[PDB]
Amino acid sequence: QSAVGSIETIGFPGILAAADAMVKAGRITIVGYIRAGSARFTLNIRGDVQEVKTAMAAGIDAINRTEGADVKTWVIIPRPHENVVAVLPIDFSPEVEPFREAAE
Amino acid sequence: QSAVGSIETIGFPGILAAADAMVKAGRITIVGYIRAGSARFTLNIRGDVQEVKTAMAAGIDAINRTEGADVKTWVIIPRPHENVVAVLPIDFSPEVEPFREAAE
Amino acid sequence: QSAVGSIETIGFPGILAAADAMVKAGRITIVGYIRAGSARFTLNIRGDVQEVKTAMAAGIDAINRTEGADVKTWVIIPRPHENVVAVLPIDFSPEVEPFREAAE
Amino acid sequence: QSAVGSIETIGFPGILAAADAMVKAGRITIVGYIRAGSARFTLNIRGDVQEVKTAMAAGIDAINRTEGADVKTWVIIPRPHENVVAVLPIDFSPEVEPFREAAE
Amino acid sequence: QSAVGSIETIGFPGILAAADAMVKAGRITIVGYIRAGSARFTLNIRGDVQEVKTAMAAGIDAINRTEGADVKTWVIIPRPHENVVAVLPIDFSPEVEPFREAAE
Amino acid sequence: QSAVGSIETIGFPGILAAADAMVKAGRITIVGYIRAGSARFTLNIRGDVQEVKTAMAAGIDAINRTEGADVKTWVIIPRPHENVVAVLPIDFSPEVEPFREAAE
Ligand SMILES: [N+]
Ligand SMILES: [N+]
Ligand SMILES: [N+]
Ligand SMILES: [N+]
Ligand SMILES: [N+]
Ligand SMILES: [N+]
Repeated sequence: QSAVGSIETIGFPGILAAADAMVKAGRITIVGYIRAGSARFTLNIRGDVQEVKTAMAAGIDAINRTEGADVKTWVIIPRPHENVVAVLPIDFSPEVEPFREAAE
Repeated sequence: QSAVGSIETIGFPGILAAADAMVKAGRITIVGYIRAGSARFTLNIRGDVQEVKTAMAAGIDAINRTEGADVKTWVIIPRPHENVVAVLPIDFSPEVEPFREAAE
Repeated sequence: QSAVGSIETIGFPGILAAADAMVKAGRITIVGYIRAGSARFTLNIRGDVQEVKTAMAAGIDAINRTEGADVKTWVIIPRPHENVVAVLPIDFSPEVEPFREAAE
Repeated sequence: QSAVGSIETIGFPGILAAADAMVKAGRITIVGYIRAGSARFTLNIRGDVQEVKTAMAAGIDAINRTEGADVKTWVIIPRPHENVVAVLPIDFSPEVEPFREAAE
Repeated sequence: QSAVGSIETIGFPGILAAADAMVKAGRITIVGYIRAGSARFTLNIRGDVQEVKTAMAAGIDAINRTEGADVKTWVIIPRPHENVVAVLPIDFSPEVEPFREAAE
Repeated sequence: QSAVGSIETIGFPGILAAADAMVKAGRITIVGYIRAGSARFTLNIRGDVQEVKTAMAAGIDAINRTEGADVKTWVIIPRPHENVVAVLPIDFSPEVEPFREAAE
């Protein structure tokens, strides 16, 4: 199981900015997003632990540069258990398959 | 990939005002809107980077002029990655196709 | 494209009061309402710009008279672009067609 | 068109208490409820204007007596326009038909 | 119509604790739960008025003992009208039928 | 009926961190998660009471170590009643069946 990165911000523009910076800075795959409530949005990414780390730094940076956006919470999980991958929306799907193949 | 603009405000009237000003001021396509929670609404637009910039300025202006509405957060992403376009609701749809053709 | 009026209040009773006052005061058509989150509700109306203006004043007045209700935000857009009408829930539907014919 | 009464409170127990008091105190029909967001709940009722008035007073009273519940907002509309009845969830349905017949 | 008890707390763990205490302390049936918004959860129960009273006391107690949980609002309605039972999610379903038979 | 553990935090990254720590620290099964509103997320786990206790401690610890995340509320129920298991989303599903077999 490749690493998972998760970042949450207030407002959609901030999560859009994080999304674009993350996938450009590291060899990662964006696997989904969550409308968390209270105008907060979560972005979930997958890839090698070091690539997720690089992406996360660029994501935080993009959010800081985005007007009205703030990073509320983030985490990187190096080797997520299969039970976690199954229950939480962090698994790969066929939609993001071309981006998974390109990342690895 | 043409640029993406994203703007978020408190209240629907403000997002309606932004929508109408943006599409009239620049050669852009409104691709969707998000009900973000907490009475916040997101509008997403696509087009040439300079047209999105012109639209964004007019959108911010329309929101400022709208009673009880405030721009909470906004961003412009010049060349959004395909993985971002696929996962986030910023892609073109057939509904907005006549407006895409007119913009370009 | 006939004008669009949009009004948002805290609480459903206030939006009910606005709805009834607006359609009685001007020859307008109520096209929909939005559950905006945080107990806020949006009402969207269509009609001639002057009729929408008359309706909006009566709506604001009805909300002010309604216990526990306050107008949070409102706007009137005289000639909404087709792209806006398509993406945002402000278009006419067959349900409100008898009221459209009666208004014009 | 018979009158419409609308009451909103914080918390579900309060709306349950209002519901039961209203239908017992007046010859009214409960037509629906709304989960308004932020733990607020709306109850909508229909009937003769005087019966709705009697029910509303009993509803407010029940909410006041309910632990942790407060009436946030309420309204009575004597003769709701058909456009309002169609768009907003205040119309009769077959589910509440036996209670409509009993009320009148 | 047997009595209805309704309790609301902040957070799901608190409603889980209330659920388990209520059904163990009294001869009642849990009929459903509501995700009320703002991280608030409602639990609805049915049974004899005295059994609902006993359950409610145990539920409040369980919530008080639960870390980070507080009872926000609660009510007991002895003989809920049929119109209330039909419109609000407080009626018995086949899923909870074995627990209804065991309670009575 | 095996024990149930429930933990709630602000933000998705915190619930992801709790998920991975819990399943690795104890022989437990993650049965589901809840989008609770207000950017709060609930995680529900099942297993032997002592395993759930070990997992819960590791979960709390993971949340404390996660940037911007805080444990809002948690509970452990040793022997949940069948009525609770049926109504609330805490039961096993075929998706988590391989993890149930591995835990026991
Ligand atoms: N920012
Ligand atoms: N404004
Ligand atoms: N008011
Ligand atoms: N109360
Ligand atoms: N508590
Ligand atoms: N933390």
